[PDB]
Amino acid sequence: WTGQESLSDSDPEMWELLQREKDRQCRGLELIASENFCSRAALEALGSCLNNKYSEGYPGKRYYGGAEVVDEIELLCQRRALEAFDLDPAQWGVNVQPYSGSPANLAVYTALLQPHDRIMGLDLPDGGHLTHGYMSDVKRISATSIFFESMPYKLNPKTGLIDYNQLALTARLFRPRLIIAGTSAYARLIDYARMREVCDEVKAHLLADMAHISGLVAAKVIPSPFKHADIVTTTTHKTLRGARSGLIFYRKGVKAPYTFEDRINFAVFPSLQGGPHNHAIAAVAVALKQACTPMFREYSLQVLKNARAMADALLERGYSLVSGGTDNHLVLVDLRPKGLDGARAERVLELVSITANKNTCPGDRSAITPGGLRLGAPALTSRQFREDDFRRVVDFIDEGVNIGLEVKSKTAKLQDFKSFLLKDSETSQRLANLRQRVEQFARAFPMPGFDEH
Amino acid sequence: WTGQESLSDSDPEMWELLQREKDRQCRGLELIASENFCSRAALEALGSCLNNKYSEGYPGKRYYGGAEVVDEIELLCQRRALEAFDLDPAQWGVNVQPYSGSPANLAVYTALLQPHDRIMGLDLPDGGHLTHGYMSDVKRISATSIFFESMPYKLNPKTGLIDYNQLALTARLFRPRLIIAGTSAYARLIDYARMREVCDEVKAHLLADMAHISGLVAAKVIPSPFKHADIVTTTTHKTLRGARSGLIFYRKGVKAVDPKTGREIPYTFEDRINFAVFPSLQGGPHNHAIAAVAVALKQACTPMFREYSLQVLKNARAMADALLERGYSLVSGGTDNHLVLVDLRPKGLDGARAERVLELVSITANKNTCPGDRSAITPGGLRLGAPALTSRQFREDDFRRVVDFIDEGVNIGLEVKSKTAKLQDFKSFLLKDSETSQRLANLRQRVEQFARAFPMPGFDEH
Ligand SMILES: Nc1nc2c(c(=O)[nH]1)N(C=O)[C@@H](CNc1ccc(C(=O)N[C@@H](CCC(=O)O)C(=O)O)cc1)CN2
Ligand SMILES: Nc1nc2c(c(=O)[nH]1)N(C=O)[C@@H](CNc1ccc(C(=O)N[C@@H](CCC(=O)O)C(=O)O)cc1)CN2
Ligand SMILES: Cc1ncc(COP(=O)(O)O)c(/C=N/CC(=O)O)c1O
Ligand SMILES: Cc1ncc(COP(=O)(O)O)c(/C=N/CC(=O)O)c1O
Repeated sequence: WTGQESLSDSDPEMWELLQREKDRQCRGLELIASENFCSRAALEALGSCLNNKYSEGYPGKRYYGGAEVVDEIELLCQRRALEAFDLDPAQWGVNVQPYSGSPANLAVYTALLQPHDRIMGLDLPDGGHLTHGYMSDVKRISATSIFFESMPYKLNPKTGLIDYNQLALTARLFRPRLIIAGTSAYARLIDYARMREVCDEVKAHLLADMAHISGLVAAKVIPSPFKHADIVTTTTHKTLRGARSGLIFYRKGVKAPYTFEDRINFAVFPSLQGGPHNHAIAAVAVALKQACTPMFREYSLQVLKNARAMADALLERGYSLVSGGTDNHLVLVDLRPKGLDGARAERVLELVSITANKNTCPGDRSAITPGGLRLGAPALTSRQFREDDFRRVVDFIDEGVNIGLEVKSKTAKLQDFKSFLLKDSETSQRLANLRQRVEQFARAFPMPGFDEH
Repeated sequence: WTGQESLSDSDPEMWELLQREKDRQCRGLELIASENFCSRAALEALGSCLNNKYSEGYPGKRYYGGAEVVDEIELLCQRRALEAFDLDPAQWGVNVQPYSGSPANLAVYTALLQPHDRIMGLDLPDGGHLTHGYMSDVKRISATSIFFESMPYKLNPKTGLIDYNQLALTARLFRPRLIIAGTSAYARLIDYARMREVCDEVKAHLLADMAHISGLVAAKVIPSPFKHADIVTTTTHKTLRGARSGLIFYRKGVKAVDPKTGREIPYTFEDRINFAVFPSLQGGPHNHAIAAVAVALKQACTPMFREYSLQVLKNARAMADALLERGYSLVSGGTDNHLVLVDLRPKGLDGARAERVLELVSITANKNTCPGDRSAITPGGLRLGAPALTSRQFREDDFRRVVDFIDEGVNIGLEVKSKTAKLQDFKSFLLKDSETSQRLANLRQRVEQFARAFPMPGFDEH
């Protein structure tokens, strides 16, 4: 044993599984709005000797020896993050150690709030994220609703837009110390200036969780939350097309001085995390450099066009979209008026290599059996899909939904639905026929990453 | 732009830094006890298309479509973890989604405790970890002392061993709901049976944080905490030699039998642990890390690993023997595991100064707290570990040579200390003084010529 044997020689079971997943990604219409295809260059840094290093602390102030190279990598990642978002280093700092998006948000709360201090985020079924303080009527779900006191704000149900007037009314009574502007399943742009007004009136910090839209912000194809936010968090693996990781941006310098920096860094380490994952930090720096290029603006412009084309195609086939369209990378389809639930839709489409996720819609009370379906353009746009290609995607989807509707008319419970798809010979044949056409269409496009893993 | 370009071509600035770190690892004597050199096979899974997948939930019950293969990977990882520690699947389950060791411990507390419930861990300067509830006299340091109420247990400073009697005394008064058995800088074996006795008397859960010793446990070269513990957490990147990640093991199945109804009373850990990891604390699982861990766990079930782990014990003992022959003080007087903790206060040198001098000589360790220390930034000790260099085929005689180099560097550091006052001056002197810099450059060349002769797991160039 040398530790230098290749994966294919030393663990053929695992190596097969890797090829199977790579093939699955190549042959399918991958429409999960929070997924993307990472470049090989970033993946090569992710799987490197940087895994081996403990470097707790911050550059030039570490708790271990031997950190001179990872010091330069971390410093380089910080600089590339600021450049990518066109930030003045005298006005903004960045912490690049959060393991992912959820740890990044929890660190912001721990840094700025005492236990049981008050936060406000968009309610999950209305499009907010778990870590924005989500609890249901029956149960505190996110730890951000356990260690802190959360009250949600809501969409206007008639329009599908955030009700900024009701947010302002309730914020005066609830008195949050922090308000979160960021979404997981909202197809429109956020009025960050109006959020700033509310925060200024009640003396709350404004945190922008731009995880989903960060790549679009870097390419400057949509307005930037950095103009109005006190703190900005993001993941690096959605529209930024990087490895899985998180980032915290914070204002520094003179406000009228800002005191975010020391508290944010302390909350990440030593308070919440242990040793940084230097392989992820390096992979993030690689993707951030790619995001500064005119190539990336062109990609992000195409992401917007492809999502609009997808939405237009769905609207003309009679589908209901939450908020009536899109201004970003995703669409949220409310299947309730079509007579199908998100769980059944996700399953049928998955069987024909169309990959999405079921999603809550306004008014839903179950996330396991919700009424909607979320679709995103980023991943397939990275395979050079164009508007007409997304119009074809929508043809394939309708075709799968119609199969799902027919199976629903012949079954009662969800277990019956799932079994029927596999056992009925007639349905199985239409499924395979559609599957073959989808996979033949998808495999023709290029795919970022390694060729076989 | 394809996204298929190599790192060396598309980002030479990053690629050069990668190679400098690779070369630094090859040329140095890497003695950080919590570090190791991951195999190439695990690294190939770490840098894979598995990075691209969202698969929140657990196998069979996902919140996203397209999870058929990652389901198989997550299940395979769970099976290999159980096999690696010889665990009956009817009595033990494992959660393989924690991003690292600190998130693993935080999930356990969140699963089993309400906010402000009581925990007890070994005090940090005594060898316990940050996430075992550490708070100082002046501030709450770990979030495990903010969201929960902690009280530390301590070492018998006479013997350097955990004072089990004092733990029993204080636990009866403090009434913890959970006691943590596990350490970051303790060279002896933990009496888990005595831990369990205390827990049973006060009705506390017993959590074993075996992060540092997990590889030794898997190889069955030291007694296993699974016999007495309710919950077991570990990292995968120390003695297990894998990618950076965490694991949570928990008991399942029958706990007792109701004597009147004759029926089984089950453990209730599984659903709470799984819920605390997701949806409560984490978001999307890092499937590339999970796959890399499964690769490392399979390597741990081989006879090669047992021999490796046995050699780690022998190398750490030979290094402790050599340090003792040369007049050095070890906390607890030696070691029974993979590390030694050197108390340099009797020699009149602090840990920050010693770390620096050795680092300039390509001897990489870390300064560390010792019993009675008040500062972690300027502690009295130096921690040394055998796992990383044992992965490079070092044997006991090679670790004896390592101690020779260490003694040379420490002696140069004492000389510089006599010539300087403040830490910034000691440090500047190492680069300014032509003589000192020539002594350091001479020792460095010898160190690197010795270290480069040994093999290195991983890729050859990154
Ligand atoms: N708007 C929105 N959509 C999203 C997310 C989100 O955070 N916000 N997700 C995040 O990335 C994914 C879904 N993740 C979720 C997982 C669990 C629960 C939840 O409330 N679980 C409860 C209740 C389950 C039920 O009874 O339906 C539980 O586990 O008990 C919600 C969202 C994808 N879609
Ligand atoms: N016994 C033990 N040794 C260990 C660790 C540990 O958790 N336990 N570490 C864990 O991986 C590393 C060191 N990490 C640490 C980081 C910060 C502090 C700390 O107390 N920081 C305070 C006070 C600093 C001072 O003034 O000295 C702070 O930052 O405010 C301690 C240990 C290596 N050695
Ligand atoms: C606004 C926002 N903020 C934070 C996170 C957490 O990201 P992680 O999954 O913890 O890496 C997410 C994840 N979202 C996953 C999804 O939408 O499918 C998010 O939409
Ligand atoms: C017992 C125990 N438990 C948990 C952790 C945290 O592991 P992470 O650094 O969060 O991966 C550690 C890390 N220790 C790092 C060190 O000792 O240098 C540990 O010794």
